[PDB]
Amino acid sequence: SQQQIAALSESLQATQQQLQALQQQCYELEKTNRLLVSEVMTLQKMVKAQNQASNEIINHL
Amino acid sequence: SQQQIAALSESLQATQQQLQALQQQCYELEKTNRLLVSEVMTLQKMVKAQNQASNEIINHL
Amino acid sequence: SQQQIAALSESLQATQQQLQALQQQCYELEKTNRLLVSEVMTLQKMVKAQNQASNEIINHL
Amino acid sequence: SQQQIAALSESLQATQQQLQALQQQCYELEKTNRLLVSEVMTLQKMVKAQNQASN
Repeated sequence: SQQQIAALSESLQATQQQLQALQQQCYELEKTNRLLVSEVMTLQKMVKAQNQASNEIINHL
Repeated sequence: SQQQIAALSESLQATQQQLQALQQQCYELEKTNRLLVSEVMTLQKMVKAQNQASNEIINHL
Repeated sequence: SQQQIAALSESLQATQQQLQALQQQCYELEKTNRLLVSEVMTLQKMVKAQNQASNEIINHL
Repeated sequence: SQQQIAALSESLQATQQQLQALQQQCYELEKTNRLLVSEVMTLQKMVKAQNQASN
């Protein structure tokens, strides 16, 4: 019993360590996804601006 | 004995909590991806429109 | 205290289930990433096509 | 029970395996996000160039 339960605690420690590794990964995933949001929103602005530039061309044909 | 096994459990509470935290993080990433999809589809639509306006210039003029 | 250990088993089952829920979330992120990869590549095509349309205008000026 | 505790161990190993699988998934998701960030930045460069052609 005591020995089996010590090994269960060794095994739960390694699980907690695996979860720490996963949280780390998830932070990095979030970082990049946040960045992507910010870049896509920048693109949106630039494409919008291009709409207006296009229309102006049309209207001065 | 009972103390060792209570700790096996009180550690498991903290693990479960961490997992809940990770599920929340991942939900927010799921949301953000859905939003990105929408943005990108609309950019397509705007660029398409700009291409049409361009072509009209090319064709008639 | 077979009792304590039954509750630990109840508890590790729920954790495993939390992990399954998180894997489900990650599948959903994969799906939408795949959509994004595709759609962003389509947007790149369209924006290129715009660039060609632009140039043609320039040449006819 | 020795048996109950062997099944706990069977279960903790599978959890550790699940966590490894999830780490792999999240790696691949991050790779794809990096690719997307690159491609969106290339799209920005192209749209800027379009602005200059517009001008």
